[PDB]
Amino acid sequence: NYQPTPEDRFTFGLWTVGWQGRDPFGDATRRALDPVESVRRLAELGAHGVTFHDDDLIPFGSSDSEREEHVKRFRQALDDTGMKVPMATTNLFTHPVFKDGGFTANDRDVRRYALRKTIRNIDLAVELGAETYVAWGGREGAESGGAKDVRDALDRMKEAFDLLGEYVTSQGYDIRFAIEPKPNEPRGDILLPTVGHALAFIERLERPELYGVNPEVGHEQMAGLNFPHGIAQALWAGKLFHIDLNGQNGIKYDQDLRFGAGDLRAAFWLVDLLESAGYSGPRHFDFKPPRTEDFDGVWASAAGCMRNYLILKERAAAFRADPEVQEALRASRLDELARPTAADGLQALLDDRSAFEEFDVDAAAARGMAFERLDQLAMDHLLGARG
Amino acid sequence: NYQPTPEDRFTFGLWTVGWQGRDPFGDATRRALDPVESVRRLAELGAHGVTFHDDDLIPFGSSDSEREEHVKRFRQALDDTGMKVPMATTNLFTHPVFKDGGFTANDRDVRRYALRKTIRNIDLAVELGAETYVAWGGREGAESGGAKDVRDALDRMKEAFDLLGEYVTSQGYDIRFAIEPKPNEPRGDILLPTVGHALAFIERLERPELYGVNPEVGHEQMAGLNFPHGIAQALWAGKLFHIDLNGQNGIKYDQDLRFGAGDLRAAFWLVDLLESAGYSGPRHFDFKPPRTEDFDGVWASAAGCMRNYLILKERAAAFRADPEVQEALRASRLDELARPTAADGLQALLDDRSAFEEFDVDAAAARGMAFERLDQLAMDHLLGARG
Amino acid sequence: NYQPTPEDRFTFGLWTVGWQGRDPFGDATRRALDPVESVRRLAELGAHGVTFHDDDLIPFGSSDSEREEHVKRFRQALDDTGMKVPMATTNLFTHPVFKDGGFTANDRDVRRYALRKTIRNIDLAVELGAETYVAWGGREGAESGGAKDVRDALDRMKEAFDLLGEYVTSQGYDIRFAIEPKPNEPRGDILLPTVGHALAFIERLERPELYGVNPEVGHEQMAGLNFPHGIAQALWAGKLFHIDLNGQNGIKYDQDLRFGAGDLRAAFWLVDLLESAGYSGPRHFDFKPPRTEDFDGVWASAAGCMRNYLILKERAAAFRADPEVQEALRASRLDELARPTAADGLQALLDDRSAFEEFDVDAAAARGMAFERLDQLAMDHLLGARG
Amino acid sequence: NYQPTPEDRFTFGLWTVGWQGRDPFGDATRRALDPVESVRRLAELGAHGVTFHDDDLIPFGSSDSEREEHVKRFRQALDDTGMKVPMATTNLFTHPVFKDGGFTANDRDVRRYALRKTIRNIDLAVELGAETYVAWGGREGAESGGAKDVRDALDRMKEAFDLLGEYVTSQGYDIRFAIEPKPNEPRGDILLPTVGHALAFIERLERPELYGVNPEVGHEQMAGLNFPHGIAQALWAGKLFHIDLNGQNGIKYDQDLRFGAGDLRAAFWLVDLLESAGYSGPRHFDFKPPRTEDFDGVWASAAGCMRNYLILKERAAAFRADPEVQEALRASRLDELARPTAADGLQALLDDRSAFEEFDVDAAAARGMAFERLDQLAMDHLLGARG
Ligand SMILES: [Mg+2]
Ligand SMILES: [Mg+2]
Ligand SMILES: [Mg+2]
Ligand SMILES: [Mg+2]
Ligand SMILES: [Mn+2]
Ligand SMILES: [Mn+2]
Ligand SMILES: [Mn+2]
Ligand SMILES: [Mn+2]
Repeated sequence: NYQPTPEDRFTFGLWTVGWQGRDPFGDATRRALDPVESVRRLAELGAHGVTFHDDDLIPFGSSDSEREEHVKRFRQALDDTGMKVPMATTNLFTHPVFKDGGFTANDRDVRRYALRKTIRNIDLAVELGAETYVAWGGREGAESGGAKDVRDALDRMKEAFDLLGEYVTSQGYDIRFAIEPKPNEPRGDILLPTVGHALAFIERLERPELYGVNPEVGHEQMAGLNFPHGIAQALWAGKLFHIDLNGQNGIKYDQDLRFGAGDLRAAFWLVDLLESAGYSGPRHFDFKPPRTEDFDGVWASAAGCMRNYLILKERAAAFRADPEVQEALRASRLDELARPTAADGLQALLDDRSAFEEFDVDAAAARGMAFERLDQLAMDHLLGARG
Repeated sequence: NYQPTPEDRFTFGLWTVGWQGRDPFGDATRRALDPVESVRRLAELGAHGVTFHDDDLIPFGSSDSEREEHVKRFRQALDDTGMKVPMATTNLFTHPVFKDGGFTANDRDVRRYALRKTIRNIDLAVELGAETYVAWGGREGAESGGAKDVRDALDRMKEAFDLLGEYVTSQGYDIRFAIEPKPNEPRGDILLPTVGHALAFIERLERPELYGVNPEVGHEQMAGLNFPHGIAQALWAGKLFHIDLNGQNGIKYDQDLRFGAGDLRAAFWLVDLLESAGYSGPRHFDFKPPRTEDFDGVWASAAGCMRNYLILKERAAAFRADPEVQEALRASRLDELARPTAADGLQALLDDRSAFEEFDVDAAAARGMAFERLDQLAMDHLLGARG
Repeated sequence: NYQPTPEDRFTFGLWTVGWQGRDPFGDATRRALDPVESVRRLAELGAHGVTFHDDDLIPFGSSDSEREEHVKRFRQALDDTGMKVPMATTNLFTHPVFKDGGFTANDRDVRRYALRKTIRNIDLAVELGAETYVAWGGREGAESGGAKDVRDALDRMKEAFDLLGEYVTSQGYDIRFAIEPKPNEPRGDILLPTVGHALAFIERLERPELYGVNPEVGHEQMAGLNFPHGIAQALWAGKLFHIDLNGQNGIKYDQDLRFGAGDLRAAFWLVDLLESAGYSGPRHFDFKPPRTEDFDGVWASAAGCMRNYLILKERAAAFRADPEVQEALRASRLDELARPTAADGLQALLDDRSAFEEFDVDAAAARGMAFERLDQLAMDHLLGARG
Repeated sequence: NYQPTPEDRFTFGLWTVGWQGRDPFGDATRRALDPVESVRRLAELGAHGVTFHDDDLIPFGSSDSEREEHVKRFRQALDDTGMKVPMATTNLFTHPVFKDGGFTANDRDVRRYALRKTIRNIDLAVELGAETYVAWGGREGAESGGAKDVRDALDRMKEAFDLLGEYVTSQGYDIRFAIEPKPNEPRGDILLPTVGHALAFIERLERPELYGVNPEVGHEQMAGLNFPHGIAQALWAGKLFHIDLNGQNGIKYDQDLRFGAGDLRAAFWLVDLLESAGYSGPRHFDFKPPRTEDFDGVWASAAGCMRNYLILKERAAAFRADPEVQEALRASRLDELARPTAADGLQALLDDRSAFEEFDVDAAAARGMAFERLDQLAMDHLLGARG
């Protein structure tokens, strides 16, 4: 009873199911997929849409005439299936010209080329109906301390994004930008390494309302961070424009496992948050079917992403609806956390002797928080052991 | 030739050299230090000032009459030595009443008490001449996913800091706030876990100009992050109000080793940045002399903090002054990174055929970055092997 | 369901439910428990038995007559409840004399005292019926590289365990030793940091048959290692004498969460392994009820340890019993992994042209492993989504 | 100074300086190197010798006659330069047939092929003068818990190494095996993930004397472990047959930076240990010149490997030779750590009242270890600040 449909807003990158399995120590294990084949197979699995890098759809170096042909066959598969393109991005990391970055390469001419490559694909994305344009600065960074003056690099990064915002404003495009953070890999350290750093950077752009974040489960977990907490901060700031769902087993290389794999309880709390907060954007899977798998395994992995989301959504809803959980939340004073600390104001607080001079600190210290009972109720619901 | 003097602006917390050595598995190994003794011994070592938590100087629960006596002896040691108090902070983490937080405790009455405790110590800090008031939210967080609604918690955190800003504004105090991030410990996950998250949070406060960050070497390194990069972002934002220097060996418990220990090359690049950028604030050591040490070892550890900074400052200056390094920086195009990408503007960039239509991507891709020669010159300077 | 009974062999350390909640940054939040109370409360929850450090039972420094009194009360509570004592250990880490270690302290007189303290408690352990004596060398290690010659320290460690083995054999005691590894905390690096290092060390003892490992879920995960894989290697070597179950969220301080929390899927695969291998020793919980909790929360946390084991045991049994899973294990060739590679022998392999000269490597390379289907079946079973 | 010469025993893999720069997210940035060119360039830099995978030298799939041709050219370059081949290994990880492992692939026919591929290259290695044959099981492992029965996989791993040992003994080859551990990447978890796990596994082989370890700096650091401590345990066991030197910044993807980069103080203590223990095997660099570099940068990186070893060797020798350091080692009682704990024997220890009944634990507890003074002396020596 966990069948996905387009209403679930599940999306997949062309580069995900299309990943050929080349890793840093190994050759490809699967043939390349025709973008049109991926569109059709994903439609049959119940996906709502696809996403792409420019270079996933149009082979690097194509003439404008070849470019038009690739875009035409792709659009003809979209129209035939009803599939949507909610997000696009630029590949500024594969070609050797980007070995030191795109927007923050030390060479000025490479930075200008990176901007021209990006702008060209923004035109295409808006044409196909994308609402979000993602930037993953995978090559913006350094292996060594002297190679990059980070204040100058952030000036250049701000310059690039300001120019992109000027471009979409002057064209009158309805599209927003989302920065995808990652702490490391393929560079030793990547600029804007977490959701927090990206959120802070946006506030210094000329038009901050145009920019948000596209956090990825695995990337925050590569810094050991709590992904639901980071998503909560992004929602609190009004900046969760898109999200990348997958799996990661802790601090190591970027695994991009299927969603649900990796940290299972973190996935449960993530789904609880997105659904409770009314997140209405795409549920996008930036994952890689392991290279052990043939093409049947590729489609099983993709179907598993969607299935695990739906199972967790049902368990999260049951948790929140259970009156015993409702009572546990009161016992742990989750409702008091929603109450203003001092809506009576500063003067009243300073005059309030029960807040300090007469506060029974030891009685307050003796109150248990009852967090373990609440968390075991959450366990039981996740495991389907309520009964 | 590495003797510290007050001009080096080295400061120490009372809780650092005063750490008695109680750890999660062990009893104290050293007697408590009288604050007056620490002031005098640190003055003799060449320190510029001390910092304190309220509860380091005034034992928790003291009457206002006892409070005045503790403050009076302390001020009499400050006046006798010329020692400064550039920073103070509140202890909102030791007493059991704070077991679920201060500003974001689920219980509303604890949040009101935490604010009253903080405001009382702001008065004292301004009286003693502190320029910066630090907040380390060590207990703001959770071990389990249901225990804390993080959007509500951030509402409460914003409320607390807004009220503190209203208080200092209405009193006309010349003091600024600095948030000290930490990703975890003693809570399973701490709110505002990195420099980035804290920078982003500040931008949503009512008076953001009043607030900056107090990053700590070890804390960013507990998330595997590059501390010089994070400091560079804070400087770029204009938000580096204070800094905590110490040592950490990677991702594990918060070690608070003496500065220079832990990640030595990261310390070299940190000093290079602070000195090149003209950071003029305190060089504050938030460290703990290991509990293996007696009191001689405590003062050797503190002296070592200051010594390692001065050695690294000399090596960093020699690196930047070396004409061979100056040439290597040009060879790696660090100067081009300082140049605007497109100060000719968007229209000109779009019309510039050399930036895309006629860009020789393969010639540009063949250019080496010469980063390894530069980094070995940096190695040689750090090791004093230039000759 | 999921009610624990004594046959389930669940055990708890006195120091687990007895943890008063003091951590590196905070005071105790709970009063101390009488060991007699812990025995009776744990019996009521359905535990099989209790374990202890010498210092958990007999306050450090007690006279021989005060000692006998505390032992008397404890034994009475055991006799009244039928509760077992399957394991005991020595506290060689809390008292300041052990600040540089016990068995490997640089000071020779401390090492001799450590051995005498341990031997005294071995006698007590055998009296109470313990079959395993655990050693956690929590202070054996260093913060700095010069402080410890690790070759000499391993000589001292081997000497200590060799002397202990000579003592138990000369007494005719039925008791085996188990080393509990941990990578760090409270020392910067701890000797024998993982299951593997401990297994290697045992092979150099004079009587290796007397020694095995006591691995702990959270400790191996503090090095980012796969705990089921490590337990498999210990079982393969015949050295899994005992196990410590708890939860841990990745690489950070030692959290000691209740079992099932932390990494839930790793908990599932661990229980699958222990049950399918027929491990018949204690299921011991080395955990700390979070300091947010009162005593009701302490007992809810302990009961949750046992509940989560029983739920996971049911799910793993259902996984293995599922004919569809048995078919997927065959599709992924798990049964071929148990076939010897070359039971026909070295000469036959060298002459077998189908193993090289005529091996179709491209046809072999194209076979999918079908691991993703198998893993989604395991996911469905864990979540109770089969049926 | 710091000019390397052949007596320094520096060696390099063909695959190190030959790395073309392809990573999981990018194409090659450098052309392929002729192995004959690498031999001659490395000889000019002062290297002692080269190492190789079979597939580095002979393109995979080559006929027997094409094979002999490539070997011929290589041997000519060795004869012309005097360059040694102290070590060789098998590539069991690049070709897609090895996607589930070589020795522990689930498919039995792949395991047999893996053994034949290895045996063919052992013959070549012995011809060229290799004394050590290295095995890095980079594909032995799993991404998911059900995909591999680790007990059966360890049986298959033991079978393979037992067959290899039978082959070399039946041929009368003078060659020993060394296992290279790695915790993860490219598999989610790799079997025998650390030095300790590998040492334990060797003790269960039929001919343990034939097998040792080839530890790599970066791999142990990828588990957050102390690499000098691990090397000390391997030396203590008589199993350090070979070593891989490089640099790594903490827990993340396998960086393979040049030696000295990464964790500089750990590099210092490593060199101190190897030189003071008299390790006389190859100083092998398993590193990757960053893909930002052209071929000038490739040779600068390789030369930097050797330079940094020689600088650190000089500093550690000066540290150990310093009378003031010798006095500090005595103050910290390093000499007492080498004294047997109880050479008077078990009976004497039990009767010695000064070891327990009359031991002044409080006086012992008050002794400082003086570790911070000793470590600052080591810091001064590393930085060249003594004198
Ligand atoms: Mg992504
Ligand atoms: Mg601090
Ligand atoms: Mg334990
Ligand atoms: Mg290697
Ligand atoms: Mn990823
Ligand atoms: Mn700290
Ligand atoms: Mn633990
Ligand atoms: Mn490596």
